[PDB]
Amino acid sequence: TIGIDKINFYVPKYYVDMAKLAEARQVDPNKFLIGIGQTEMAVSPVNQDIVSMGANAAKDIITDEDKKKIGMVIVATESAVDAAKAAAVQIHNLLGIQPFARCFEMKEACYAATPAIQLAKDYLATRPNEKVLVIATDTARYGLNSGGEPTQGAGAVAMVIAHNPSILALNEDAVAYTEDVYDFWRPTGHKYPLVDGALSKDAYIRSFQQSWNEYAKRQGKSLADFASLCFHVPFTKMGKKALESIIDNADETTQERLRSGYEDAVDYNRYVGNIYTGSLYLSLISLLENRDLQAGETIGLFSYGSGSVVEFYSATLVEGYKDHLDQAAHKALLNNRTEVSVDAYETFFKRFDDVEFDEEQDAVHEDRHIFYLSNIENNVREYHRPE
Amino acid sequence: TIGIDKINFYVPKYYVDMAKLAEARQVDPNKFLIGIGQTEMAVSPVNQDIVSMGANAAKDIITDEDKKKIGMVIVATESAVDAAKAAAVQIHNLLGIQPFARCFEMKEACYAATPAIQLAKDYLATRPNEKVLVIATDTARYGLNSGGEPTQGAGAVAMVIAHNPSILALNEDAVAYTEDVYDFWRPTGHKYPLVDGALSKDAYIRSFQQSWNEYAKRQGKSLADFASLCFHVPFTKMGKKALESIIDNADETTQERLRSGYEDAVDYNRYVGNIYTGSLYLSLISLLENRDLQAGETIGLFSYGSGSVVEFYSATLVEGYKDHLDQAAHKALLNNRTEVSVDAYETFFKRFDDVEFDEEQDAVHEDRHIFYLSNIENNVREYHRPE
Ligand SMILES: CC(=O)CC(=O)SCCNC(=O)CCNC(=O)[C@H](O)C(C)(C)COP(=O)(O)OP(=O)(O)OC[C@H]1O[C@@H](n2cnc3c(N)ncnc32)[C@@H](O)[C@@H]1OP(=O)(O)O
Ligand SMILES: CC(=O)CC(=O)SCCNC(=O)CCNC(=O)[C@H](O)C(C)(C)COP(=O)(O)OP(=O)(O)OC[C@H]1O[C@@H](n2cnc3c(N)ncnc32)[C@@H](O)[C@@H]1OP(=O)(O)O
Repeated sequence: TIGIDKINFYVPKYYVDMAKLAEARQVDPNKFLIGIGQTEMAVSPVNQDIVSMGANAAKDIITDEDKKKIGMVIVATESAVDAAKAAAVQIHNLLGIQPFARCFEMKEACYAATPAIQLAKDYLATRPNEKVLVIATDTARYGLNSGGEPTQGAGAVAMVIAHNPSILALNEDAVAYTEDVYDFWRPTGHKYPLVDGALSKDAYIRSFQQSWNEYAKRQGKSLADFASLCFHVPFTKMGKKALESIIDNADETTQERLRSGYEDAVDYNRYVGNIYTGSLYLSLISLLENRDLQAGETIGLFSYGSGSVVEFYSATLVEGYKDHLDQAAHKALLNNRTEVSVDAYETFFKRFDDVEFDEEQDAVHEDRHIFYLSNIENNVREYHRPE
Repeated sequence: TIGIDKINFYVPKYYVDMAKLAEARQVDPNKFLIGIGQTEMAVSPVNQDIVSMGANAAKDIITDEDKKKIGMVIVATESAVDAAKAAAVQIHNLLGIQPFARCFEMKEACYAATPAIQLAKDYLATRPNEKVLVIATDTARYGLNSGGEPTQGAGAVAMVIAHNPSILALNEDAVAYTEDVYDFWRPTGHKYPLVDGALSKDAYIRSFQQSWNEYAKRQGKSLADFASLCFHVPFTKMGKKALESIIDNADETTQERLRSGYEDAVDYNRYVGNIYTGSLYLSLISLLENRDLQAGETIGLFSYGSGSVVEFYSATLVEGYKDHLDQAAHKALLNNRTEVSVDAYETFFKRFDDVEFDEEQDAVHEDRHIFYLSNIENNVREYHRPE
């Protein structure tokens, strides 16, 4: 088997309170907390871009041996800082991975970390001693006072894909569905997505149902065959609308289990917000750490990207996987953040658009142990390495 | 076996004469004709964007059956029109390929068409009835009077990867080499590449040597094993400088053959200019079509992207490949263009930058048999389809 061997995330060290953002925006707090299903929104300091967050997610799981064995670094992003130079190259450099490796970005809105991991697995079929690093890294920034704003977030997920993986085998059953639609897109020149709010909800649910139905059909499986489903999470309620749309005809045991998995799966996302390519895979971590699935059980995964493309595949838990997740570490990482007011979040938002550094506001002296964007000079990003 | 089953390229219907550009820039024509090695530069009308060019390279080579069999559509480009929505979705739609297909872009300067086809190969290992469509599509635009100007070009190359390929079997010997360098890049916000002209000649050549050296070591091979070599062509001279840096330690015979190969390999490129992701594969078409390689012989391929990643793999010519190329159509395509003056080319240049339509300047009436960009409305690009 080949699958997810190691996996970790990172989010920036600040968040804003969703109840507070709501007061600021003239809406009932419960519209965000219950209606949208989000409790705290990640806030980007200028000193984290996609590369640092990316390196940060990666640095704890890659050992000196991985550096030697990794044959591709693949970055999944719709928040690119270059039109030509792949983020994969800088991250590859920051992590000191061996030179004989393909580095590149993949792009298809929030979908791309899926083709990255699936194709890492196909890559490794005939290269058994090698490994692949796939990083999802993104900043969902819709604009201040926008329709999208409540669902904003930022972070990254790192997966090391390998033979005989310690966490999840990726099964050979992925099926993909593409349908050209204008739910969401960001033409060059645009800081913020164009978004058709209602259409995107429809597009998502259609994409899921087309993918699921076809998957069920090719594999002869049904919902009863899954311990849990895991969904791309633009906001926790979205995955729920989509699940409820296909589970009406499942029996009661299956509904109780899949609904409940779902709750476990969106536990982290609630405190972070949408992270585009990483959202699914963040929800995967949340699931694995908050639920107690047994080795041998099967997870159904739904990956969506605006525009649109969706995919459903399954993955099977490996024995002892619990030993390869860091629940306490991911809880420390969310709890240890610092709340900022709505005014402070807005300052941050405006600084981030223009990349206006301020070492005192980003409080960079705190970041001695992480990678961070320290400066731009002659149009080249400079990074601080972990001390 | 798995490799390139079908391949075709498209360039826009206008070129400018390189001797005439030289006079407008006040250098001796021969600095472009021999020094850089380029004779005609492609001129992009507004009506030809990366999606229409892409669809044009592909439309002549996919049958109704292909449409049912294609399981992924991958676009390699550093000239993307959207930060989120992949051009692959748009092309998938124009060409009416069946909906159960992964569509996504890959990005790494001029390199991305290589990982696109190599991962398509790996994708197909266990899927004997599927095909993959890979489209390289780019506009190399450095700016009026920039150092890069003479090496501008625009086009696309399209490749159907499949089992039992008609043309080339892709070997199991690729090795890539990543080195983080600032030779060429384009931060978001820049319409033109930031380039360090001299560094990039060095980084190119260094990348080729590293990759070539590692390949030889791993595969126990030398240049004498190769019927011909084929390189990423940013200008015909660059590939000749990279080649000459490694064949000095080779018997007169390997030297004569490889240098001659090179020359067939760059015939077409001479009349188009740089096409980033498509340059190596354009050059591949020109080699298969101008030279008389025998079934069974072996081509050694070098692929390069700024920033930088490079790669060396091999490919073997299939019995009957000649019955599967379109030499006359490709000669026709090049010969059927209309020369524009330098003023005209500059007008086309500024029009492209701003996407200013003009049906008469682009002579769209002429384009009844091809895809072209007819309009942008509510931020959505509209396409004319082949009548
Ligand atoms: C970007 C992507 O990643 C794209 C995708 O995945 S596609 C699917 C996801 N779409 C997106 O995230 C696109 C961007 N998002 C948006 O446009 C918006 O932020 C949004 C559509 C998610 C929110 O829209 P909105 O107009 O602020 O809220 P609205 O759609 O009115 O409803 C939100 C919820 O509030 C709830 N409700 C309203 N007031 C409430 C209150 N006071 N208490 C409790 N619930 C309340 C519900 O009415 C509603 O949920 P239901 O569907 O269960 O009725
Ligand atoms: C974008 C990418 O795809 C990046 C890469 O692949 S790395 C590959 C190279 N980089 C690029 O293609 C992009 C950048 N392009 C450029 O910077 C430039 O257009 C360029 C470096 C190609 C040429 O710039 P330039 O100032 O015209 O360079 P220049 O010094 O004139 O070199 C051109 C040649 O003119 C020749 N020479 C000068 N006058 C001549 C004349 N009258 N007759 C014949 N030869 C002449 C040669 O001297 C010189 O090359 P040699 O090394 O063969 O002598």
